[PDB]
Amino acid sequence: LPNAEDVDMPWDSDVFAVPSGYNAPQQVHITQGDYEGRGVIISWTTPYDKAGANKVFYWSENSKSQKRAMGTVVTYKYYNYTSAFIHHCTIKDLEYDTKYYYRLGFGDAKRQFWFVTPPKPGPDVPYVFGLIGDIGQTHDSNTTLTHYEQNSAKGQAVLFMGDLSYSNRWPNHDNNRWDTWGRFSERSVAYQPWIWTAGNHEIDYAPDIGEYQPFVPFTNRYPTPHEASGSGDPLWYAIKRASAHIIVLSSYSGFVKYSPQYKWFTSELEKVNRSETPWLIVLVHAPLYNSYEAHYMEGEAMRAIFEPYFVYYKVDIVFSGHVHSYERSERVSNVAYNIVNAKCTPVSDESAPVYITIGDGGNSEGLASEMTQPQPSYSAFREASFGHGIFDIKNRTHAHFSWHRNQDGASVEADSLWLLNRYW
Amino acid sequence: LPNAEDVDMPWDSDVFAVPSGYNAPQQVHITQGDYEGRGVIISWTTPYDKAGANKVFYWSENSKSQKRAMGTVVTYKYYNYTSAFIHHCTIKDLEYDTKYYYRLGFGDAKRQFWFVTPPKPGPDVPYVFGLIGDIGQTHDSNTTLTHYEQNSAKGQAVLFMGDLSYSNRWPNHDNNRWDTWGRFSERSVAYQPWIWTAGNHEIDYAPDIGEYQPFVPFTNRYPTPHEASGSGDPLWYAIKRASAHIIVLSSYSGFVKYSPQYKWFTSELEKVNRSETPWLIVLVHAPLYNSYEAHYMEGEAMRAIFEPYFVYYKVDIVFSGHVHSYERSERVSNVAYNIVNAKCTPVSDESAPVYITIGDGGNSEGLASEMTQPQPSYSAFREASFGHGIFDIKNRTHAHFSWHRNQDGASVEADSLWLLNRYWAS
Ligand SMILES: *[C@H]1O[C@H](CO)[C@@H](O[C@H]2O[C@H](CO)[C@@H](O[C@@H]3O[C@H](CO)[C@@H](O)[C@H](O)[C@@H]3O)[C@H](O)[C@H]2NC(C)=O)[C@H](O[C@@H]2O[C@@H](C)[C@@H](O)[C@@H](O)[C@@H]2O)[C@H]1NC(C)=O
Ligand SMILES: *[C@H]1O[C@H](CO)[C@@H](O[C@H]2O[C@H](CO)[C@@H](O[C@@H]3O[C@H](CO)[C@@H](O)[C@H](O)[C@@H]3O)[C@H](O)[C@H]2NC(C)=O)[C@H](O[C@H]2O[C@@H](C)[C@@H](O)[C@@H](O)[C@@H]2O)[C@H]1NC(C)=O
Ligand SMILES: *[C@@H]1O[C@H](CO)[C@@H](O[C@@H]2O[C@H](CO)[C@@H](O)[C@H](O)[C@H]2NC(C)=O)[C@H](O[C@@H]2O[C@@H](C)[C@@H](O)[C@@H](O)[C@@H]2O)[C@H]1NC(C)=O
Ligand SMILES: *[C@@H]1O[C@H](CO)[C@@H](O[C@@H]2O[C@H](CO)[C@@H](O)[C@H](O)[C@H]2NC(C)=O)[C@H](O[C@H]2O[C@@H](C)[C@@H](O)[C@@H](O)[C@@H]2O)[C@H]1NC(C)=O
Ligand SMILES: *[C@@H]1O[C@H](CO)[C@@H](O[C@@H]2O[C@H](CO)[C@@H](O)[C@H](O)[C@H]2NC(C)=O)[C@H](O)[C@H]1NC(C)=O
Ligand SMILES: *[C@@H]1O[C@H](CO)[C@@H](O)[C@H](O[C@H]2O[C@@H](C)[C@@H](O)[C@@H](O)[C@@H]2O)[C@H]1NC(C)=O
Ligand SMILES: *[C@@H]1O[C@H](CO)[C@@H](O)[C@H](O[C@H]2O[C@@H](C)[C@@H](O)[C@@H](O)[C@@H]2O)[C@H]1NC(C)=O
Ligand SMILES: *[C@@H]1O[C@H](CO)[C@@H](O)[C@H](O)[C@H]1NC(C)=O
Ligand SMILES: [Fe+3]
Ligand SMILES: [Fe+3]
Ligand SMILES: [Mn+2]
Ligand SMILES: [Mn+2]
Repeated sequence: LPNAEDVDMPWDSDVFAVPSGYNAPQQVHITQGDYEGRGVIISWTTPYDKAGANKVFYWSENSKSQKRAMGTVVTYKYYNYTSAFIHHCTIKDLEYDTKYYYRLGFGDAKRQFWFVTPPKPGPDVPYVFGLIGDIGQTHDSNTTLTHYEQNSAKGQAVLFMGDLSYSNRWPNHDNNRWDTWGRFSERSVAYQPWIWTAGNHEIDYAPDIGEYQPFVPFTNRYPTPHEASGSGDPLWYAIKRASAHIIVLSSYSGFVKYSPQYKWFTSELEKVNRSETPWLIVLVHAPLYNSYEAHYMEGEAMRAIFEPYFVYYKVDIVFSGHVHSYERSERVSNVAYNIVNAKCTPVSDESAPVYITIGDGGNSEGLASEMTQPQPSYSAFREASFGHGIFDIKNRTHAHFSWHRNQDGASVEADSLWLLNRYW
Repeated sequence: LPNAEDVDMPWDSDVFAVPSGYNAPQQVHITQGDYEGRGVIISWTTPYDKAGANKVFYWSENSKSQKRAMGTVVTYKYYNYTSAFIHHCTIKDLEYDTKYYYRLGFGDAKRQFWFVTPPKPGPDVPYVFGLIGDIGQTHDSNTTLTHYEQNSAKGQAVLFMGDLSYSNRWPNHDNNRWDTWGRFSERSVAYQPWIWTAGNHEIDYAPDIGEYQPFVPFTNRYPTPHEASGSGDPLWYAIKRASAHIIVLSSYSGFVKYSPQYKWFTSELEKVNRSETPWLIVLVHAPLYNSYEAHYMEGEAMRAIFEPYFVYYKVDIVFSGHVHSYERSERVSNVAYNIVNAKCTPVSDESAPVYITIGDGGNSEGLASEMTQPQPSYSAFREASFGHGIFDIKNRTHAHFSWHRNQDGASVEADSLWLLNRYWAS
C-alpha cells in the first residue's frame, strides 16, 4: 500500500521495450571507471553469449580509428530467477573533455551510443551534476527522468542516492523488474554516467525464499570503481570528477570505528585535496538529518560516527534519499555530545555541510507526506513532491543547487541555494 | 602500545606444543551445534588430509558402543599463508545432561576428549557460565585461563566477548599465531564449548597486503551455529542453553534498521520465551556503556539502534569486551531522545540490563588504565585488572555474577552482583 503491481509502469510500457535484432545488447549503462575521470565502465546485457556479444567498439569523434575492447561477463541466480549474460567493460586512459562513440551488437542488432569524459580535475573547472534518488519505475519515475533530460541546466552526470528499481517490492523480489528498470533508465545512463549509492532496496534480503546474502542483484548489475579508489567493496568508494571529490558511503554496511568501510573512509578523507578539487561531496542513502515522520532518526547511528568527520574536513554538501520527499538543512552540527555534558542540540555551524534529501524520484511507495512538527530550526526547506535536483559548480567558490518539481517546468526551481565553498 | 613480539608467549612455549604422532589432530575445539543444546560442533586441524584424519568417534560415558562421524574440511590462504586441513563436524540429537567422549587420530597420534551436553532448557535449570574477552596469547592470558579452570564455581561453558588471538598484531597478521592460539586454548575449548563473539581483531582487514575481505581466518577456524538460529551469517546468531537464551551480535557488521542482522535480531527477540529460558543474555564486542578513555563512545552507534530493544524485551545482562579492563553498570537507559526534547541523559531504569565490560583477558596490548572522570553515575564498578568472570544461574529469579582478578585466588571475587531476573523477579 501502494501496491507496486498497481502503480509501477506496465510490463509492455514503451520505456521497457526490448531493442530489436538477434541477441540485441540491452540494459546499457556506464559509470566512471577510474579515480581521475579518464576512465569508464560500460555495461550491457545480452540474452546469449555468442561471438561478438562481448565486444565494445569505441572511438573519439575527431579521430576516425576505432578501438575495440572485450568485457568481463557474469550471470547470477536469485530464487527461481536466472540472469542473462551481463557484460562489464572497464576502459581506462581516455582523453579528458572529449566525446566518445561506442557501439554494441552486430547486423541489425547493432547499437551506437556516446558519452563525454569530464575535463581534467582542477580547482575552477565547472561541472553540472544531476541529482536523483529512489526513482523506481512508476509513471512519476518517468516524468522525473524526462524533466531531468529537458532541464536547461544540462546535467553531465547523475549522482544517484539509492533505491534503484524497487523490484524487491514485487513477488519474490521479481528480478525481471530489475531488467525492466535497466531498459527504462538506459536512455540516460547509456549517455552519461550515474554514480551509484546503495540503498536498502538493493539489499534484497529474503530468507523466506532462501536468499540470505545481500546485494546480489545490484552488485552483479551495477559495478563500481571501488578498486581505483582503494576500496575492496563496491558499496563504498570515491572518485574525482572536474573540481569535485565525491565519497560514496554505504548505509547498510558496517561503518563503526575499525570496520573496513570506516578505515577506508578515514584514509580517503586524508587523500582529499581542496586545491585540486574544491567541492567535497558525500553520498549516503539514509539522511543524517531528516525531519519527516518516515524513517525519522534512522540515520542517527551513522551520524554519531561520521558527522564529526563531515564537519572536521568541511564537507560542502551531503546528498541522501530514502525519504520520499525533499528537504534541505541549514549548515548545522551536533558533535559536542559526550553523554555527561548533555550537549545534544544541533547548532548553527559554518564548518558543517548542507544536508539534502532528494529521495523523491517517484518510486511506487509514493510520497512521504507527514512531517514532524513544527519545522525544526535545522531544516530550511521541506516539501513532499516528486522531482530531481541540480548541483551546478561554477568555480572554486560558487556552486548552485536547485530542486525541480514534476508539477513545474523542467527548468523551474522551487528551491535553490548558492553555496560558498567551505575551503575557499 | 606494547610490541606483540615482545610480550606474547614464545613460539616454543609448552602451551604451544604440537601433539606427537603422524598427522596428529590439533587445535581441537568445540561449541554448541544446535539451538536447544543437544548439538555440538567439533573442530580439529590436521597437517595432512589422509584417510582417517576426517573422522570423529564419540560415545556416551554409559555406553560402550562408539559412533563415528565425518567432518567437513576447509583450507584458506591469507597473503603468503596457507592453512592446514581444518575439520568441522556438527553432531546433533545427542542426549541432554550426559557426558560424551570423542577421539581423533590413529596409532600413537590418537587423542581423546570429553564434554557434557547441557540439561534440557527449562525455567529453573541452573548453569554456570564462564566469562572471558580479549584474551590473546600473553603470559597474563595464560594466568587468566588458569584461574578460570581452578575457579571453584566450575564453569561449564565460556561466553567469549571477542578478540581471540590478536595475531593480527604480528607482521602481516601472521596467521601462524592463530594456530598457536588454537593449541593454547585447546585445553579448555576441547572440553567445554566457547560461544564466540566476533571482535575487531577478527576483522583481519589488510589492504596493504591485499586482503580486503574481513573475517577470513576467524570465519574459517571458528564455525558458529547460526543456521539453526535462522541466521545466514556466522557473526550473529542465538542459542538456548539450560535456562538461558543467548543472542550474539556483531559490532562490525551492518546493524541499522533493514540490515540482515537487524532483521534477524528483531525476529529473534520475538522467538524468546522467558517461561522456558528466563535469562536473556546478549553478547557484543563493543560496549554500549563504557566510561574508560579507551574506545570511549565507540558503541554509541549501536546503542542508538539496539538499546531501545534491550530495554523493551528486558535483556537481563549484556556482556562486552574491547576495553582492556573491567566495568559494571547500574541498570540504566538512554532511550528517550528524539532530538527536539534534548533528553540525552542516562537514567535509572529497572527495565534495562546490567552492562558488563570484561575485555581484560590479558592480550598483548595491555591494560586500559585511564578512565573518564569523575565516575559517571551509570557506572557501578570499574577497575583495570586482568581477569575473568562468572555468571552463575541458580533459578528463574536469581543469578550471581562475579569478577575474578589474576592477582587474587582463582575463587576470590573482587566484585559481584546478585541479579534478579527482569521477567520473574522485577
Ligand atoms: C518459480 O516459482 C514461482 C512460484 O511462485 C513461479 O511463479 C508463478 O507460479 C505459477 C506457475 O506459473 C503461476 O501461475 C499460477 O499457478 C497456480 C498454482 O497454484 C495455478 O493454480 C494458477 O492457475 C496460475 O497458473 C503464478 O502466478 C506465479 N507466481 C506468482 C503469483 O507470481 C515462477 O514461475 C512463473 O510462472 C508464470 C507465472 C510466469 O508468468 C512467470 O511469472 C514465472 O515464470 C518460478 N520462477 C520463474 C521462472 O519466474
Ligand atoms: C534460587 O535462587 C537463589 C540462589 O541461591 C536462592 O537463594 C536464597 O535462598 C537460600 C536458602 O534457600 C539463602 O541461603 C540460605 O540461608 C539459610 C539461612 O540460615 C542457610 O541455612 C542456608 O545454608 C543458606 O545459606 C540465600 O541467602 C538466598 N539468596 C538470596 C540472598 O537471595 C533462592 O532461595 C529462595 O528459595 C525460597 C524457596 C525461599 O527459601 C527464599 O527465601 C529464598 O530466597 C532460590 N529460589 C528458589 C526458587 O528456591
Ligand atoms: C611472507 O612475507 C614475509 C615478509 O614479507 C616473510 O617473512 C620474512 O622472512 C624472512 C626469511 O624467511 C625474514 O628475514 C624476514 O625478516 C621476514 N619478515 C617478517 C614478515 O617478519 C614470510 O616468510 C616467513 O617468515 C617467517 C614467518 C618464517 O617463520 C617462515 O614462516 C617464512 O620464512 C613470507 N611467508 C612465506 C612466503 O612463507
Ligand atoms: C514457552 O515456554 C514454556 C516452557 O516450555 C511453555 O510452557 C508449556 O506449558 C506449560 C505452561 O506453564 C509449561 O509448564 C510446560 O512445561 C510447557 N509444555 C509444553 C512444552 O507445551 C510455553 O507454552 C507452550 O506450550 C503450551 C502451553 C501452548 O499452549 C503454548 O503456550 C506454547 O506452545 C511456551 N510458549 C511458547 C511456545 O511461546
Ligand atoms: C516516458 O516519458 C517519455 C518522455 O521523455 C515518453 O516518450 C515519448 O515516447 C513516444 C513513444 O512512445 C515518442 O513518440 C515521443 O517522442 C516521446 N516523447 C518525449 C517527450 O520524448 C514516454 O512515452 C513515456 N513512457 C511512458 C510509459 O509513459
Ligand atoms: C594539492 O594539489 C595541488 C595542485 O595539484 C598541488 O600543488 C599540491 O601539492 C603541493 O605540495 C606538494 C605535494 C608539492 O609537490 C606541490 O605539488 C604543491 O606545493 C597538492 N597537495 C598535496 C600535498 O598533495
Ligand atoms: C564564481 O562564480 C560565481 C557564480 O557565477 C560568480 O558570481 C563569481 O564571480 C564574482 O566575483 C566577485 C568578485 C563579484 O564581485 C563579481 O565579480 C562576480 O559575481 C565567480 N568567481 C570568480 C571566478 O571570480
Ligand atoms: C601456562 O599455565 C600452565 C598451568 O596453568 C603452565 O603449566 C604453563 O607452564 C604456562 N605456560 C607458560 C609458558 O606460561
Ligand atoms: Fe526508497
Ligand atoms: Fe581487544
Ligand atoms: Mn530507502
Ligand atoms: Mn576490540
